[PDB]
Amino acid sequence: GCPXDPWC
Repeated sequence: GCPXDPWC
């Protein structure tokens, strides 16, 4: 889920 993850 995003945003939150390292890719967000």
